[PDB]
Amino acid sequence: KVLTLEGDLVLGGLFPVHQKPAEDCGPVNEHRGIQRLEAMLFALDRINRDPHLLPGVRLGAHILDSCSKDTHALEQALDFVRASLPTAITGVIGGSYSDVSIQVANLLRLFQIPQISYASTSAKLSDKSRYDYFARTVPPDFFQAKAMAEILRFFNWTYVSTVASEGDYGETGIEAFELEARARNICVATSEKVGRAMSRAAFEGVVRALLQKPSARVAVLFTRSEDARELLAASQRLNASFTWVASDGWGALESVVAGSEGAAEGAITIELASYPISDFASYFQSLDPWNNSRNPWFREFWEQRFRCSFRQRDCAAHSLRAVPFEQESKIMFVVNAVYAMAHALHNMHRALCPNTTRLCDAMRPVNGRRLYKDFVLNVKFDAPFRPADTHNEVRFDRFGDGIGRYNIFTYLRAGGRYRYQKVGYWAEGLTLDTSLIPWASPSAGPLPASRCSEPCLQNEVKSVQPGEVCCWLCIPCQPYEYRLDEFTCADCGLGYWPNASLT
Ligand SMILES: N[C@]1(C(=O)O)[C@@H]2[C@@H](C(=O)O)[C@@H]2[C@H](O)[C@H]1CSc1ccc(F)c(F)c1
Ligand SMILES: *[C@@H]1O[C@H](CO)[C@@H](O)[C@H](O)[C@H]1NC(C)=O
Repeated sequence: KVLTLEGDLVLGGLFPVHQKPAEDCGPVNEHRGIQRLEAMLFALDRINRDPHLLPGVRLGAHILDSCSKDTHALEQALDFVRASLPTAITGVIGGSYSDVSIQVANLLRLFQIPQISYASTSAKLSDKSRYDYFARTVPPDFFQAKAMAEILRFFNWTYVSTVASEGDYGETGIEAFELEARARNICVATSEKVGRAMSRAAFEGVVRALLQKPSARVAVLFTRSEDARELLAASQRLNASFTWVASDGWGALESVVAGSEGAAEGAITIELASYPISDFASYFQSLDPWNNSRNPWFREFWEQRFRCSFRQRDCAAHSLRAVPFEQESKIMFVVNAVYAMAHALHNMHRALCPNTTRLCDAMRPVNGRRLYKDFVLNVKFDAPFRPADTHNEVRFDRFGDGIGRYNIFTYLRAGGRYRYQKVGYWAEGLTLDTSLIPWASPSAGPLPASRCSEPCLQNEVKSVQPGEVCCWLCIPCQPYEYRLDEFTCADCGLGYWPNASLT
């Protein structure tokens, strides 16, 4: 099964239609697969009826299933390229998973095929020596580490402990954080990692490790949802008071804060900022297995979601209408990637084919290099189906990374039941309404400020510790010594004595 829609230019598409033994393909991914695949189809449908976006050129599709596996994505992604090894794939919209996009980016570069991922967030994909044909509507997770460092440097939380989940996400994220911390003069009290299958009592060890240096109340979490939950419970179980500053791993999930509400309180969490797209909800909820023949996996998905069968007769009776619709996090990015391609091709067409709306000879075939370098990257448009309020834009930096805009959430105790409130955002600079954070807003006691050392006295000079540069002991100058610097005393002589003001 492969999805093929006839068009003048054809877009390839990659979605993890199935989850990952001899089986590359398991259950239907009803949200990251079916919902996002249907969103690309939805976008094409609209582009194809839009008179300002390629009126003459009809966009086709050749959609493939990655099966949430790089190797299965590559076998499939061969379809895209054999069209040059007689209509070709003009550009690929896809890779949900980063490993999936890296695999497909390594193949498409050899055929100058532009590619826009709508979910691959690996910092690795920003390397244009490797991925020169790759852009993404979603920004790398290394941007949320920059924002985290900006939060601590604002609250002046200089001595902080850091926790990272074992993987590409945890390791690369925390590394970018430490780098942004060092340039903002923030010291890592204790670096910590959290492996895959760590036991209930194992995660409790990590809490005692962070408490070994108890002067740092701020814990910077760059963990996966699974770890951020198990660590929060091992913090509550041992009853540990921590000022969490977490990544979108934790995000604004009611799932992460389970039973450990009081322990999670005051936590600052970052979460990639999206909105539900208009019209897709009713597009999707109106899909039925009889009329949606074009999507080969729709009948497969139907039987899954409603737990019915074609032979069992009671299958058509259901509708995606009866079940309340929850629009997948990255739907917005899918549709922006499809429009970023539709626009790039449109602008290229406006430049190469000025005497016709028809696809001219200068674009038969499309030079993918000219398409990626001169049109995909230079795209700048008002995001399609954006909320009526917003003036949300679609553009890419030099490396094709999405323009990184995130939401900041604090954990609150509503008068009782515990919730998350958006306190600020990170556009290209941190912004946050401090009156919306409870441990700041009423000036109810001093800030939770985490520092290893408090400042030295008048008669004291701060002697720094050979290790960490943010730590010092308060050593006093001899009575025959005055305070020259703030880390150095000096002899007054032989007959001379220091001034009552350490001068
Ligand atoms: N951005 C992804 C990528 O593959 O780069 C892509 C997502 C998608 O298509 O929804 C898949 C993965 O979930 C994610 C891994 S990064 C990641 C971010 C937040 C976490 F909490 C976590 F644990 C890992
Ligand atoms: C952080 O430190 C600066 C410089 O001492 C100070 O002006 C600022 O008010 C501090 N911010 C907070 C919120 O503590």
